[PDB]
Amino acid sequence: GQPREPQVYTLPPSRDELTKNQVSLTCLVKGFYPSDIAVEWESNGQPENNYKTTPPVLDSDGSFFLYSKLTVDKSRWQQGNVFSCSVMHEALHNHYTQKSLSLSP
Amino acid sequence: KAKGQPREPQVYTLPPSRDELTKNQVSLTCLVKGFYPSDIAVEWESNGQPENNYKTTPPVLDSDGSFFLYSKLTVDKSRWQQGNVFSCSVMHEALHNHYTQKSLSLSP
Repeated sequence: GQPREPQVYTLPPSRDELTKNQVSLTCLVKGFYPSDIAVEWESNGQPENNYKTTPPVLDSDGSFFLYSKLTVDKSRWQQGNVFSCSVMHEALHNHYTQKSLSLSP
Repeated sequence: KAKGQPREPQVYTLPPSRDELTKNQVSLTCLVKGFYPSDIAVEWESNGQPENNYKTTPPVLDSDGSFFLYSKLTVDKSRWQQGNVFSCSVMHEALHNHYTQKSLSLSP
């Protein structure tokens, strides 16, 4: 079992969820091995409060994946705040990698 | 905010991240959240027939006492780019007919 680096992808809220007062921001972390991993969410250099992460799940190729869900007030999403998903894993070159997510360009 | 009562799942489909379009296969995501109790089944289908390459996470207890999970369907990028419609089906006791289905496809 060779170590494999996680691939990190951020997903904005579904348009159907945009009708609610709170929305979900998703971080997909896939293709990693071994399963030991840490995931955090932040915004404006401060960690977020309301997020949960699934346990790692074995994928069809023998690597693992997981999802982390951050819940925020829709107003914070629409005001263009940038949210970031940070991942720590032994296979990453610097043991750390981050991806951002925002409504703004 | 009383916990412990049956709650209907909310089912949301999410397309691949733009960054994943650099790969030969992409991930189609189904977020199922706000449900209670935790017993639930999820399946993906297209062209009516079931899909092969998908995996679902176990349910996770959320901050409000309900559960959520994600299901990931992996498809060749070309199938996604051609506009094929994929559907996430969910079975749970709190849903009308104990079932709901939500589609996902590339907007033209």
